[PDB]
Amino acid sequence: KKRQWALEDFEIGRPLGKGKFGNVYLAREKQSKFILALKVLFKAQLEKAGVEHQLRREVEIQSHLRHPNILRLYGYFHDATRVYLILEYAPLGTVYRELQKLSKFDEQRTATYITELANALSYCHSKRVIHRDIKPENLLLGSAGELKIADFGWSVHAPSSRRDTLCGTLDYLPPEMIEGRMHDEKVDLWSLGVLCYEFLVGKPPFEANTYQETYKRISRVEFTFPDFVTEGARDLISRLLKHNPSQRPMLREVLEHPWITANSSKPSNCQ
Ligand SMILES: Nc1ncnc2c1ncn2[C@@H]1O[C@H](COP(=O)(O)OP(=O)(O)O)[C@@H](O)[C@H]1O
Ligand SMILES: [Mg+2]
Ligand SMILES: [Mg+2]
Repeated sequence: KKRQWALEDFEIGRPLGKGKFGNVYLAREKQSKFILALKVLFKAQLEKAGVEHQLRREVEIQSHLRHPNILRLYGYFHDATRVYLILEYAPLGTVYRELQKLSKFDEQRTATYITELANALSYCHSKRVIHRDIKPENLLLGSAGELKIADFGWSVHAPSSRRDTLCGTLDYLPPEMIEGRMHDEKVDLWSLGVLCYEFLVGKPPFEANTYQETYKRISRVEFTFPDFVTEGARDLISRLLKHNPSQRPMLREVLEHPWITANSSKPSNCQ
């Protein structure tokens, strides 16, 4: 802290993206000319939805984490109607957007994102911090195209129970999570498998037309591989998507998986 910011301190720019209770804008600090992102939240909306506490966890957890593959939060401020989170600006956008553009990624790009992701999560887990909402819309890209995990509104310390109502898609969530059961860091490992599959295939493994059917797919762990997915990718993905949390690999096992080391351009680091 030691810098109480206010809106007049920034020149607001173009909309970077859309959030649940406000948008994110590009912005520049008037004095230093530092470019960053401003996440805007409408108080009325936060309170009405009763998620004021997730915003609080997001600020406290993210402002304290320091890792190259984790989006920094510099601070916050608010006015009559709004809260503003000052974030590290991510120039290359979201992985969600990169996936819509390319339809699907090659093994090198996929393996490299998985490595950056695993590294980031390795650092979170060493503090028993579970992200629990790892989705491509929350995976951002730095100036070098490196992956950055953002949106810690669902993060919590492990072990944990689920007190909050789910809202969006169930696609990236493991069984223990969609069932409200107790859970831990292994939740993020399941999500990693879902991402690996979607990066390579172009759509998540349990995708279905309805919430009710997606829920069935996830519970029964019902997924199949298109012919083009290689043996190595199938192996890693099948290891990650295990119904029993304890059967899922440790991040180190993921980082040293032969298929990952063979295709990843960047080095692992859970060291
Ligand atoms: N630091 C950032 N740099 C660039 N774009 C961002 C940044 N933060 C968020 N966005 C964009 O805003 C969208 C929503 O932001 P997010 O922080 O996930 O809000 P919410 O908690 O409502 O989901 C993202 O999916 C992305 O498109
Ligand atoms: Mg988000
Ligand atoms: Mg959020």
